[PDB]
Amino acid sequence: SRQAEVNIGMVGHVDHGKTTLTKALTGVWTDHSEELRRGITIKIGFADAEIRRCPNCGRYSTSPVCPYCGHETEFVRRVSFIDAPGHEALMTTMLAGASLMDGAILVIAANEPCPRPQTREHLMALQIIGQKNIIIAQNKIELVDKEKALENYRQIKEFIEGTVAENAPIIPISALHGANIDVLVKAIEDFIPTPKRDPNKPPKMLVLRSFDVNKPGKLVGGVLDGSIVQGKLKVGDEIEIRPGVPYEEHGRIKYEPITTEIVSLQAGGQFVEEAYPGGLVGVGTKLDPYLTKGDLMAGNVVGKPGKLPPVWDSLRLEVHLLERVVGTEQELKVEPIKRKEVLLLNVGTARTMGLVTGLGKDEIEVKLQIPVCAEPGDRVAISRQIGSRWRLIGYGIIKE
Ligand SMILES: [Zn+2]
Repeated sequence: SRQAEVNIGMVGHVDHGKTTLTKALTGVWTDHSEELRRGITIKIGFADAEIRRCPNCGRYSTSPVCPYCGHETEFVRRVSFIDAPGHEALMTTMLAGASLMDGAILVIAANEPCPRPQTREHLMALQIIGQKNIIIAQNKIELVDKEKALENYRQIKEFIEGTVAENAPIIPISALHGANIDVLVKAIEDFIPTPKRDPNKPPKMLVLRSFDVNKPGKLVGGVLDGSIVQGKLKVGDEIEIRPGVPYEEHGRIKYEPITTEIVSLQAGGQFVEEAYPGGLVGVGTKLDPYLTKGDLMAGNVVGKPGKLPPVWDSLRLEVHLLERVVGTEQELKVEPIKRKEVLLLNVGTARTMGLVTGLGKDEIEVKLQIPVCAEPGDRVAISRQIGSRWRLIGYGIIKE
């Protein structure tokens, strides 16, 4: 398969070069109807890139044509860079969907002395989820001199000591001039190698979006777009989707798991017979398009019959409140969770409000507006509506 093999999080300030860097890595320069493919629960977006190596000069790039000597490059591996719009979305994405990230590029601006507040929280998130395949991009070096750059480097070494990023390379780069980009691309090969996944484990895909692709009004079944986080999917496979389709029973709303079959798979921009973890995967099914239309199945989980995580109507969560540094004066003093609060919960690609119905030692009980499919031990991002916006205040671990 030629599909992406790893998802690499672009962890950095909404403009310390991230955008210019991501594009420098993907080779995208045309102004991007890919924004219509972005997640709507967690706002995760995918941008694939093919890592290649020049046979002539041996340097790495993401272009079919070596940028340094002009010779034809050879294919090495396809990868996918993931991002979210803004700090809050990125943080929520990391806490709720760590399984969607295989490594990360932490962007730190050389232009700035001490670690920016958001950068501190970024490393805090990576620490929490245990993501250690990290690369540090010290961007914007063409703006500072030989001295302030070296000073910033020292600061970064101090900043990462004792953290999941302690052994990360620090690559001075100029995404604008393209300097050291080859060093960064090679670092992606060396520090974010494709993990040794057991392709035989029970398959599991987290659905990001669901559509009805049948031309505006052969009719094709409903389509689900998502990330395979375990095992593999194959055309012809029988799959079950949870929680499933909603229905009313005695003035109440319930969901029924539904089974269907895989008619097609799309990954890396082509139809394939088998798909794996890495990048976005489009699953064509035999499902009634009315059941997937308008993202009806976003947040659902896909697997083989009888081999999916359980469905929960309520959760008991071991709560860990964040010690944030980003926000207004007292926005930083996270007040304790009280009974009757309605919190926003993100787990995997699933999103639902939750009513706190009970309290325990560093624990809360929440009744969910919408059931979620998840395993005991899974991490859930917890947000509180302050003023009128949702702000991340912590995370919970699903208890049995
Ligand atoms: Zn070359």
